[PDB]
Amino acid sequence: GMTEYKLVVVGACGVGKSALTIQLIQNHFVDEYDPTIEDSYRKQVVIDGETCLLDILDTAGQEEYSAMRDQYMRTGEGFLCVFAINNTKSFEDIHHYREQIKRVKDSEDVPMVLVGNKCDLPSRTVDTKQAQDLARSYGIPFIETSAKTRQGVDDAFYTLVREIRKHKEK
Ligand SMILES: Nc1nc2c(ncn2[C@@H]2O[C@H](COP(=O)(O)OP(=O)(O)O)[C@@H](O)[C@H]2O)c(=O)[nH]1
Ligand SMILES: c1ccc2c(Cn3ccnc3)c[nH]c2c1
Ligand SMILES: [Mg+2]
Repeated sequence: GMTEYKLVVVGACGVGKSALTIQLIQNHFVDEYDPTIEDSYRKQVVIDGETCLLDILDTAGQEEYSAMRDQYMRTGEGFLCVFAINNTKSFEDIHHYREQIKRVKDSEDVPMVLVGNKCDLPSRTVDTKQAQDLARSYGIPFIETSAKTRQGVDDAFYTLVREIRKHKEK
């Protein structure tokens, strides 16, 4: 089979994980999607000439059993860590997601991309500089996105695939 990249989208409730995923898969903005639904989605794409499958888990937070969270973190190859640029708490929550994924995977080398979503809004509490400072400390890419306009969406997901490829070559 063609290569499949297992991607996981994490971040506080309300940041736009479902809207980003639906824009990536369906190329539509869905402005209302039940915050409590967690599901996977698939898309066959071409990234840098490689025909591959993106198998994306759109997370929704706590699970019935914490073993389910640990399972998807171990299964996932790369993580989109999403905050919203007008929600400081969602940005502070990135520290928890970064820690938890490394902790579960028991790894100091986990492919991740920091995503600052809702960049179409002038209303902002997290400046680009502050998010760049955090991504610099993690040694990962940072991309500002808008699930509404689709700005940065393919970049965020395709960059994560490229980070997974760099990890595999070691
Ligand atoms: N303006 C704007 N609103 C967005 C964007 N992405 C998501 N939203 C809105 O943010 C809210 C939460 O989005 P949702 O995808 O449910 O977030 P989730 O809880 O992380 O899955 C909804 O009201 C969406 O319409 C975006 O890029 N721009
Ligand atoms: C990454 C990590 C895990 C999954 C699953 C499995 N899964 C878990 C909950 N719902 C579905 C499918 N695609 C994935 C991509
Ligand atoms: Mg959601």
